[PDB]
Amino acid sequence: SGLVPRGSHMSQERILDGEEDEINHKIFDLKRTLKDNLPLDRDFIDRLKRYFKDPSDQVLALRELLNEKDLTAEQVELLTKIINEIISGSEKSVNAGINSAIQAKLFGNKMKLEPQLLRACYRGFIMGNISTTDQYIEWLGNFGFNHRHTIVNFVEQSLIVDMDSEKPSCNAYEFGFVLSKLIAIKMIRTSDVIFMKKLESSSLLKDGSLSAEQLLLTLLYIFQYPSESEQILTSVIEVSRASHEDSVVYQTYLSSVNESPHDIFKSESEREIAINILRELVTSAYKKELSR
Repeated sequence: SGLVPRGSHMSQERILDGEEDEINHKIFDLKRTLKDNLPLDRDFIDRLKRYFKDPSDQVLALRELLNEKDLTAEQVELLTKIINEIISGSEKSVNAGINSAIQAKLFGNKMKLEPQLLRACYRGFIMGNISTTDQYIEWLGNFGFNHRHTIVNFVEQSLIVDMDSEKPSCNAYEFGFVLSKLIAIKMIRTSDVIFMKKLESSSLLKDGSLSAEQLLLTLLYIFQYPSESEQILTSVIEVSRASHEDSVVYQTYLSSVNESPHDIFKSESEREIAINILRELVTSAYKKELSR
């Protein structure tokens, strides 16, 4: 570890369902039903699950209830065993939701987004089985154009914290796969940024006829389906022709692909296909334009 005394008190502050007062009552009702007077734990579970549907929140509520200074005695055992039932087979998802709660609140307030949506986001990222491009397309769709870069920062900050937690969502090897996933995502952001600068110098976005988001998606599809670059660019061409010569828009894509991280494509072979097609497009356009 091996010297950080993790941790760890403060469970209630990591609960993302409701309001500080709305959560505070809920925890008291569970303190009132009842560790102080000596009930009775069956269907008390359905009360727990009714107040907090999310397992991360459910676990945090019981950990707070485990703070009561009674501290008798078999009640500890019953509280800790309900914790095991909720967590069992869901360790990853629970631990990720807990470990990223403060970041979700931090970024939630910054992005003007609901924290629990960011919690779902980080869980989805470490537990999903979708590609880097699909993941990027999903975030773009879910959170918006404005939030596309910030969302990857939130995941990175959540990952950092998760790895430093006393109970991380993954083991070393699994975080290794997550780290690789994240760097690949960051490469996509890098081309996203490169691509945006190329559209600026081309001014293909100034008038507002073309949307930066749809243009981005077009570039993302090229990373996925290089052989269909020509078809992918069809709807762009139908609009750009009004003020831009075909070769300008094709060059914008060629150069963006040229100077972007190679690893965004499935392989170098697939990257060559994209470059060869876009060059063929640029070349054909120029010859048609100057002659005549």
